[PDB]
Amino acid sequence: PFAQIYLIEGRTEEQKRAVIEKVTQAMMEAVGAPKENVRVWIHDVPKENWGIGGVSAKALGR
Amino acid sequence: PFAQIYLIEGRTEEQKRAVIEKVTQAMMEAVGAPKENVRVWIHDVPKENWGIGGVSAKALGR
Amino acid sequence: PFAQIYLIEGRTEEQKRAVIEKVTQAMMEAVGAPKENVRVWIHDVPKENWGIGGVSAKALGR
Amino acid sequence: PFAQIYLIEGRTEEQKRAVIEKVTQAMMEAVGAPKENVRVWIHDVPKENWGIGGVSAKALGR
Amino acid sequence: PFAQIYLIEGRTEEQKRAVIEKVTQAMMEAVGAPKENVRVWIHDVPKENWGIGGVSAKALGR
Amino acid sequence: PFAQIYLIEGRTEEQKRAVIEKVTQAMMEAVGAPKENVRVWIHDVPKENWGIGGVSAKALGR
Repeated sequence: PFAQIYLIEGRTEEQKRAVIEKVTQAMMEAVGAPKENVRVWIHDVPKENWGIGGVSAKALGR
Repeated sequence: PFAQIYLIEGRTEEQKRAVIEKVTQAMMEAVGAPKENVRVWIHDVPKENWGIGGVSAKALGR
Repeated sequence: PFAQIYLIEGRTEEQKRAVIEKVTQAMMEAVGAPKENVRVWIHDVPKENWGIGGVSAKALGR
Repeated sequence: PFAQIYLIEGRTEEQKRAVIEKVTQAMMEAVGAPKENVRVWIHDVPKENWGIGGVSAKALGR
Repeated sequence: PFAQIYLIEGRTEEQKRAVIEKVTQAMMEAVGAPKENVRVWIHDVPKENWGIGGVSAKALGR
Repeated sequence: PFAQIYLIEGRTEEQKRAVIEKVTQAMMEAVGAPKENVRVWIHDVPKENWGIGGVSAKALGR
């Protein structure tokens, strides 16, 4: 299985590292996938590019 | 509902803000979603990364 | 530009048609795309497949 | 944050429920997001639609 | 590398099989990926769900 | 048809040009689409953002 994660830009390499590790373990537990068959990848979305209720994350002071 | 929007790179912050605002309004009008539940995010695609009938926008730009 | 829209399953043909029409109008207004260059497509997500804070819409439906 | 999960079709309701809760917990842990800010959705991909080394999952006898 | 393909619903298992084979070979040629590291997967989009210029594929008689 | 391509970041312009032309040709062959109906776009994924068996591509020394 594959997991595509979308995050607002600015998380650290460490947090990214924990996303990949924890979501890999989650996918292993939930569906029994061999660890080495699990791909997780992350899109960093700029704050001008992410909207919640019609207002950008940049406007919302995220 | 969620909308993921793909644009060739280079739109300004205000152009992207108008995408967030107007696509959120479109979704509220079309499906009656509460404004605050609507998420829009935008991917900026480099010119060298976007193909139209086998030729990248960068090559069609020249 | 392209828009990929995610909706919980069960919208009608006309609801989906209004998403196509209104998001295409939104994109033309926001980025000045020619109407004929705009592509919208919609994914219907099963209730059992859509999670909001760790609980599926199917479980929150009951 | 958002997580978009791709699985070969055929996972049961319970398996998806485990994907939703475990991935959501993973993301809370990894980036310090509140429960209500994590969205997880799953795409079930038909066996004839999923390719691994140029062969379908159906083809590989799954 | 990964390739996600979007097709209007109705292509045959054979055409799907050729998509997976040919796009796998394309990704091998273009980027030198070991054949067995190449995943290709296909989304069949219903004709009520795909829009071109604000009009559904179903309306367009596709 | 549309093809969305995910690559670890770092492919040169020429490699992407080969991804665009070869994938487009692949799709023309496989489903009998005219050249001008095939859209191909590429996402460059940072090495720290791409996970394989719970480890980043950076981590795996790429």
